[PDB]
Amino acid sequence: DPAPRLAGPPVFGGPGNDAFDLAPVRSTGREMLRFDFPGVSIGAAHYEEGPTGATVIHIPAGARTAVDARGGAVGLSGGYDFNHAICLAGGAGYGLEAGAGVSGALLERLEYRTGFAELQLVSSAVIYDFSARSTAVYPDKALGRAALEFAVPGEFPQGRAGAGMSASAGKVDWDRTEITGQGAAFRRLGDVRILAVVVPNPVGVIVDRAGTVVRGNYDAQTGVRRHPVFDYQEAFAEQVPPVTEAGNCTISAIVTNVRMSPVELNQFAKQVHSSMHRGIQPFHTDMDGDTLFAVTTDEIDLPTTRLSVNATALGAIASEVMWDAVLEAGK
Amino acid sequence: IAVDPAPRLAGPPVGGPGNDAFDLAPVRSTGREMLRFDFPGVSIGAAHYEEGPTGATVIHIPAGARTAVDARGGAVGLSGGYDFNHAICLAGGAGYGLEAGAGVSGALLERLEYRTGFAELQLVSSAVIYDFSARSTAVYPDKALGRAALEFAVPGEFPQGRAGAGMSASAGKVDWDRTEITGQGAAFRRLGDVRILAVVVPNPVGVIVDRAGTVVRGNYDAQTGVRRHPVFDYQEAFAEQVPPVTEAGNCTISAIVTNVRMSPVELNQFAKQVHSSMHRGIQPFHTDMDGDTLFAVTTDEIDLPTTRLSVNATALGAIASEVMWDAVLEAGK
Ligand code: NA
Ligand code: NA
Ligand code: NA
Repeated sequence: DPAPRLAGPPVFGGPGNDAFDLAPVRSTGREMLRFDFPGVSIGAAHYEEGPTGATVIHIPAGARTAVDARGGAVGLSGGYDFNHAICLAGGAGYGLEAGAGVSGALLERLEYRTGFAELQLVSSAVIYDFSARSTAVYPDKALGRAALEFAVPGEFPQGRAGAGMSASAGKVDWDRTEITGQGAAFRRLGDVRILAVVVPNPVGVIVDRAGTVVRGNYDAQTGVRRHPVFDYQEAFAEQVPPVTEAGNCTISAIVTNVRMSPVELNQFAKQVHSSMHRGIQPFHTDMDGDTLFAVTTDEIDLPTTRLSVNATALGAIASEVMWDAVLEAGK
Repeated sequence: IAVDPAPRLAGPPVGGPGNDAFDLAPVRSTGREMLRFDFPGVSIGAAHYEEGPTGATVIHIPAGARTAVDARGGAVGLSGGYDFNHAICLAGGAGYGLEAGAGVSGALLERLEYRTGFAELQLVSSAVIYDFSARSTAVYPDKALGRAALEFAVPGEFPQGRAGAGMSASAGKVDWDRTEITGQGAAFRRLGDVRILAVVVPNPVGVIVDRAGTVVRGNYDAQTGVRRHPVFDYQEAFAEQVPPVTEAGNCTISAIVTNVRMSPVELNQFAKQVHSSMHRGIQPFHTDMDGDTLFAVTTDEIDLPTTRLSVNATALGAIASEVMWDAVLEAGK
């Protein structure tokens, strides 16, 4: 209601990358979102051997980017203010290797030109998905390259796909952790386009607009999911240590076509990222490594007439698109 | 430090091949000279590809060590940037060279028998220099080169000069005709039980300056036989009402490692102080044309005696600032 997807407790000491001839698989997930956003392509690939994967947002023209990183365990490479691709992956910090696969592939496509203005810029972020499985396989260069090679315009594989293969929510106790997925949502308003992509691996739980906990912290003894604050407040009431496992974060992107200055884009990124504490609770905690990329293709000038009404209004809309994406990941 | 007055002009950059065009064998970098130091628990390895030429330098601290990162300028190239690290990987190849850190990470995971508990994660922070203007290939530090640098790590040794990440580092990017090859550099001091190690790979837009204020590496004008401070070029452009010129692809990546226990707040303040101090030896510094990144690392081994603001961090910062200037001068020598 929704049915549980308990991850079960991890088994450590399983086989790693060296044990397999790892075969990239194109991730299709549970269903395909289709959208109209020329110049923005998405690819997703996984290793069944994990299972673990990578999701690549490819913007071949390059696009201005703001990064908003929060919590105590961020796993980020590049974090550039201009990107040709964003690579999201499992495997904790080891999975940043997938982004090197994307960077090297883009250098090849550029016929190995290395002038400073031709540098192919990939920002990468990762989730700790080793809790959700019993292997040590992680996204490697080959998997990042595969995700890029599978990238097509206007498609996103919802659910257990790419970086979302082994994403999970609700880390108060691993016995109550549930598999999430990745999610995406898209809106067009006049000529304005907003795409949200998210891979929620939070310490917290996914919450819908009614306040219902819909994924994470499921107790098989009760058949019910609980907001973590109730666990935490009873630990403090009982004067016992609260418990929670490390290895959490949400990694996300907003892509829009609206021209924004560097200041507007950074403020927009912060607003949208804070808004995600509506659908993920708690969020931005010391136990999380939350990283949001806000990307603009700089195509549309909004009509007007030092503080940006347009960034605030766009931020409010983009916040709703992102909440929709979080709910798709949890579905 | 007897800096060689002779010029080492890089020359103008050149359609060259990339990594898989070559059968790349890592070479253990020995540089011009070995620094020997006494700091158990800290090892340095340096590897290069002749075909670049380009390389990587890895500082390996297997215990793990608390770290503060201080990043400045408009072109920083960083991976991880963790507050706790088992290794720091410094490399050429611009952002492509961040791959070398993935090689270090994967090797450390193999050494840990593929254990993946959160507390057992092997944490590598990586930073890069743009060294493509100093050569004629697209070769960059890859996983194999990072792994090789880690495998070459020797306790208590550092190869000075054109070695590891320093192989194609360069200074003075007002005009590529006046750019000179630098190198990497290290210096070490022991004071009572305090140990301070500085490592630097200067690829600055600016020039290396000695304690007398002499420009000793970068911005060498072969028409005059002397190096001058970039400010002279910039002020002449503005006085002439013509655009100043300067090439992109600059930064200095560095580490300061000490055994003195510091809180996260002290360590971050220490990092900022030491990094700012490097504007003495590198000028200009922390510019929008640079991607300057300093890692300040404590191995948390000794408590300094005491008598909300840290005198110990300030005093240690002053001494570490001198060790780092010495390291910059060894890179430029
Ligand atoms: Na797509
Ligand atoms: Na050493
Ligand atoms: Na220690």
